[PDB]
Amino acid sequence: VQRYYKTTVPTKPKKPHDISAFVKSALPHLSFVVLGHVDAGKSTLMGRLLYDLNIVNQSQLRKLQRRGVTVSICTSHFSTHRANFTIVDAPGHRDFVPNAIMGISQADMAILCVDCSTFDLDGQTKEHMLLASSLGIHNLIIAMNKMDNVDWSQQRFEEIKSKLLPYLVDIGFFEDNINWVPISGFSGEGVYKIEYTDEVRQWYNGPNLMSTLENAAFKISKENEGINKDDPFLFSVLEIIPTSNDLALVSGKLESGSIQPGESLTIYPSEQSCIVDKIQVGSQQHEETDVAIKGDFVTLKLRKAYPEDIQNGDLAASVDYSSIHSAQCFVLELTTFDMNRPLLPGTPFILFIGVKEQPARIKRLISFIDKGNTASKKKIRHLGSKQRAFVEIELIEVKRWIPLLTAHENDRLGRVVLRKDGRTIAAGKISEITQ
Repeated sequence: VQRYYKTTVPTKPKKPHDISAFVKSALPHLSFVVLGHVDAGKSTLMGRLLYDLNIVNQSQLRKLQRRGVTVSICTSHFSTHRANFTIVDAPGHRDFVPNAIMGISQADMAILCVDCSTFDLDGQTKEHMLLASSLGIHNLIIAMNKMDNVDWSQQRFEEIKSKLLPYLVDIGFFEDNINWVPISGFSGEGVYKIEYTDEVRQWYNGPNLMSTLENAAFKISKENEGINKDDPFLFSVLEIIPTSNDLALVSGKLESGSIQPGESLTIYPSEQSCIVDKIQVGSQQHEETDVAIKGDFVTLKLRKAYPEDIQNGDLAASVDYSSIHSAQCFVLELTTFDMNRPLLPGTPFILFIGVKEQPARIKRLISFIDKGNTASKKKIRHLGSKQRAFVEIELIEVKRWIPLLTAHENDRLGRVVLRKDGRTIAAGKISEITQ
């Protein structure tokens, strides 16, 4: 209560591992979300994939051809020969956008399922893509689906791409981070275990979906092998599973560094320091690794923890890392979209960050940005559509403090999205905490 136990002195692992070695030795991992219209075939594509994975029945497939304390996101862990995967759910319904926000926020990258049959992407989907880049997703795989209904026309494929590509790019993505993959869905052609036809093979020479996914995972496995003891540990709390040793099971995702049994961490905003004596991974989370690293979804068994003051959305770090803060006010580098009304000093909205959402308002319009980050000298009285500006935000109606990290400490965690009147109006990066 009044105070929790807290140290800034790291505790040794029980069994120090060479982390670089451990990384190099381990299968690459990738998490992703699946986006797209319901008519786009997301579910049938997902069926096909799980079917080829022998996770889903043949009967199950045919029918489709028609608990912690509280739950923030849903995940599913599957694997292949070459890599481990985690599917995070992002419900595509108009009424569930916050929920989509939650899911996207925790995914490394996105698959965009698009119907190719006899191009204009719908609103809800343009929505989700806008959210994706806003929350830091840089990589996309475009699943060009139901090609059968266009008899695998390269013309159609090539035409859809030429319309979609420039859009994704206007939105913040880069051509080089996007992969385009033809699939049938009906037949599974292009998904995993059923190969492309010779006829398709003559114009399409690329990898199928599963291989593309596997390739993506490896790129990530690459970065991670540089990971040090000098690298900060960061962990997003996604679920606290329901003594006395102050044991607790906290599920989440590593956003940085590594963690081993015996090491400690501090949880914000409660500011309690804990010891992890077990790390459980996989669907089971009796599988127990002695190392977890950035990107892994795992469950930490903690000693000396008090779940009463640990919630979904909470952030944990190395004990000697002090860049996390609770604040009423902070500065956003703001990118505005197409809005109905302009933003003014005092305008309220809903702020979305990671898995959390919180009402807030503009405290100050500080300056337009004219180039990259340069603060323009044009006086700013109000902030309209398609503009970038530095802004000061105030949280309002605050029941509980929100742990915050600037986007320069961590690109992904420092991202926010702004909504008001049920529309996405802006995206920002946290530049400074006016703590």
